[PDB]
Amino acid sequence: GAMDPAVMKIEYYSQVLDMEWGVNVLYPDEDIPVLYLLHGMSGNHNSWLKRTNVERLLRGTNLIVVMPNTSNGWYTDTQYGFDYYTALAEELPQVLKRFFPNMTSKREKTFIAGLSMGGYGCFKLALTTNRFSHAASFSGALSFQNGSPAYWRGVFGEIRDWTTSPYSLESLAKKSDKKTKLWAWCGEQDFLYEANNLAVKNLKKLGFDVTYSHSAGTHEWYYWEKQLEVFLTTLPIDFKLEERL
Amino acid sequence: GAMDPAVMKIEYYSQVLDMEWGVNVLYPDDIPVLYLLHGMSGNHNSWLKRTNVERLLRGTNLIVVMPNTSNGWYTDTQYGFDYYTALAEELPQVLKRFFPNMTSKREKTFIAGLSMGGYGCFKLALTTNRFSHAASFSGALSFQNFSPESQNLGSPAYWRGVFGEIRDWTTSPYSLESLAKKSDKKTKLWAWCGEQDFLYEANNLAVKNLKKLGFDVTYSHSAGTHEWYYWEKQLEVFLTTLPIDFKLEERL
Amino acid sequence: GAMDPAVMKIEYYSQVLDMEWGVNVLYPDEDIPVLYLLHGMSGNHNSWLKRTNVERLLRGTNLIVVMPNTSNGWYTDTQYGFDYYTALAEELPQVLKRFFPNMTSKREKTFIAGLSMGGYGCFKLALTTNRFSHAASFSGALSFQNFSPESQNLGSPAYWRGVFGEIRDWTTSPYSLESLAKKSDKKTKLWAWCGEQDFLYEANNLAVKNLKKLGFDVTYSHSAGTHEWYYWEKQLEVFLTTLPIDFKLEERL
Amino acid sequence: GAMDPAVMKIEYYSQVLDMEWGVNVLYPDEDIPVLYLLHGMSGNHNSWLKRTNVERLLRGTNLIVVMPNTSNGWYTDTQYGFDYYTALAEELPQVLKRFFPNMTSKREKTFIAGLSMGGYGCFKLALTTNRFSHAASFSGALSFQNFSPESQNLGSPAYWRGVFGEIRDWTTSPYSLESLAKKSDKKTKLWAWCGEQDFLYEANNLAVKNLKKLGFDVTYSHSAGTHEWYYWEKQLEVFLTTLPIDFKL
Ligand SMILES: [Ca+2]
Ligand SMILES: [Ca+2]
Repeated sequence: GAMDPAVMKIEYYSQVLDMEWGVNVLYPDEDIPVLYLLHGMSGNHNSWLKRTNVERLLRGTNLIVVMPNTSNGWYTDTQYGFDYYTALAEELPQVLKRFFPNMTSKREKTFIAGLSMGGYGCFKLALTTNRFSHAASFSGALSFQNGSPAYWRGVFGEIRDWTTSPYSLESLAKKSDKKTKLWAWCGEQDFLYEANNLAVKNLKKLGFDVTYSHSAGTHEWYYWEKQLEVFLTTLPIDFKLEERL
Repeated sequence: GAMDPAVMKIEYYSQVLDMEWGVNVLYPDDIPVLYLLHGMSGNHNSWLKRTNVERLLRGTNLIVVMPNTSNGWYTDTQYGFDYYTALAEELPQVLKRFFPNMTSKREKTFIAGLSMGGYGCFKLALTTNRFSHAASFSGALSFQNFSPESQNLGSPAYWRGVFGEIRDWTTSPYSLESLAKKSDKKTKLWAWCGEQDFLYEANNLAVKNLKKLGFDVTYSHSAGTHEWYYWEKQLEVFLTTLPIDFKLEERL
Repeated sequence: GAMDPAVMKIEYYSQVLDMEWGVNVLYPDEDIPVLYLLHGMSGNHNSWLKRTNVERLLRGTNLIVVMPNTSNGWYTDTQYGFDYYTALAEELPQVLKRFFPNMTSKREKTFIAGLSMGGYGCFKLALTTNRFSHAASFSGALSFQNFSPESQNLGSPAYWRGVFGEIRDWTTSPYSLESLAKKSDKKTKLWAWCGEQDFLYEANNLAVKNLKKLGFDVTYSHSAGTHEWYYWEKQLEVFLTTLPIDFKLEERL
Repeated sequence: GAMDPAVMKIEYYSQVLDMEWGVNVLYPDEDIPVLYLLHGMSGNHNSWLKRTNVERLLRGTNLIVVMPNTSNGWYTDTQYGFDYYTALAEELPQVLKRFFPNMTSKREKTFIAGLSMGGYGCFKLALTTNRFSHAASFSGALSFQNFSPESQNLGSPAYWRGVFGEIRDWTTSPYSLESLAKKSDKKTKLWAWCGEQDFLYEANNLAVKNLKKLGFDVTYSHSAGTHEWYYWEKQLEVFLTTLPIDFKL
């Protein structure tokens, strides 16, 4: 309907991945603000569309939403020759800006959010690029300090100590100018609650602006959507939630 | 994920419409079937675009079929598009060919719709006698006491395209009351409307008339307007009335 | 692969149609030329992608291709309240300009093409908008003066009345290309092909004759051929070689 | 139109890959024959739909066409934990059989074809499963004994290691079609075409020679052509004429 976002289901060639690849875009209704919205493990670019009311949530909101695909590659340039980090941090923004010149190129209007694996990817991209002003993690896999062996090796190689490896958010934080607002939620009955506690505590000590919340909840889409609703209210976009009598 | 429905987006040729046409189907991980009908301005993508129906169906043994009537009111129109025949007769035949494991039993065959889709839902239930349960969410269930111009909906030519010239709605062949003559009364009818919906009085009237005709109608109403948030909530309630062992997601 | 166009399946709201609606876009891999490519009766915005190799054809070509949907409404503001002409001639270009500012807004680089019902729609939009430099019809339904849908039992009386109302005489009705031509500045290069074994061949001969009499720039070609996708695909290939876009046909040894 | 195949674009969960995954199906519009149609490198389940007139080709043909996705994984259970072979050889057919009970479960009505990487994957599935009666390769990557991907700027050392591990000699490796052929009952008709100007021409010549030596029924053709979709579409047409489906043109 009127005020609902247009939806762009995009098939594009990734030179970085040497693959025909996919992204979804929600386009409002120029310097239009952008939110990158990252899926978790087992997911892809369709996840937020399949698993939440993000479309309804974006009604009347001047915000472009970009949903990338990392296909179980952890937003990482992998050991097996698939450069997912490069494809999504570098190539995708270039591809989209070419299609959509009215999308903002300003940090203060560029945001990121993800759930689980996407929570890790979100914080990683926020810390390494310095191109985002706000970054949100919902039940993120924020630390491995506390699949299959071949699978995990494919992502991270051999890991002795997670926190001191270049893959930890603590280590990636060294690349950050610390000017990104970080936002995190985790359910208190989530298996990743303690990983979130450790990562948040570390990032705060390292001097980062981290707004961490936690409440009753488990590792489920209902909660991640609810927390996206909360995160959107923190953005400079004048968001309004639907009436719910 | 595991237990989530498969989604198939189907491009098929409608011989009835003489059109390339489309439908969406959710297929679970003699399987019951729910036909889920869109409203005005909508199409076969509406329920997927506007609700968490996909997430709602996790772990539930139910095929969901989403047809498209493209603003044609689930009606064989005045302008040569036989949408009723295409969706009531052709689509079920097409899908049965693809999906032989879909039930052919009335007791396992259901339909639901919102607004124009609530009208279409009750029309199909009353005319076919092939459904056991039929639900309307803020349905356009009568035009006797509701005029679309009060809400700047369509135009005189558009309405004439669907229904022709209508002197009196209820006594016309298009009313649910008139269409009810084709019904064996053995379909459970289920309706909700928000008390702040422009269609509240239309629902009140149609429900009273169908009950007076001896239909089994379960009508509920509460705070609410003409919005997707409510239709999604009421689909959730309706699913609990079906013989499908549905359980809602955890919400702490 | 590399050099292949990106494909955009677009779900947008049409205020004109009061509908959730759709279009497909091929976007080359900056004032980029655009071709609007119109489907025929029984088709939709998916037709050219489903029924031809247009995607493979556009490899390495700097041209955006827009495939709209008129859903059997003849690119016409109908008698039953669906304003397909306004939706496609007016609203769609505005919607696309907003999404794609790098798409050209110049007549010199804006083109249109269509098969059958889409050939009619193509010439109609070319004549009435003055926004296109080149317009191509493939086996177009260019006249109903000497063609009747009753010859092949296409549609139904109610269907045709739904599109055009009651017509005494096609050529003198406001729906004819001959009537619609009055809105044209005559600056569009019109291009038409029709197969000699097509039910629409004489309709093409007549429309072409009439438009040339009115002083239009019309290039008309015909050869053995029938009312089939094989021919429409072949003629699209020919049309692309005529456009100011550096098109090169794939190798076929 | 009338007689054209229905198209279903399918999103399903792959337990084997722990992925939301995809396949396309053309369904003719009862024991219906099935063709698995495999994409090449850089492609996916959409490849044959995007790059050919396969839809038009199948008008009036009683054949289901299944297009899987191996996402640059070479139809192989990889060294990095993605079991593409198992997902496509075992899981996908079980998934589709559940949706479509009218699809054949007979070997004599089950066929497979692929281009490039898909030619390799096709012959691999045919040799290993013994569940197909006819298998076709179009410009297939049928051997790496005499072809190095580096010559065409394809992949990277890390990429190839991810698929095949370290390879001292291709033909004697368990990954070669020659080695995979040990699992075959030889009761699958193999069909191959390659362009005489294709960079994979010599790889085809070698694999065909070897499979013939091993006692396989291999129909191999070659003519003018390069590594392009135009040729693969034409050759799919020729392959269809060899199938027990009364294909028309
Ligand atoms: Ca959705
Ligand atoms: Ca295609």
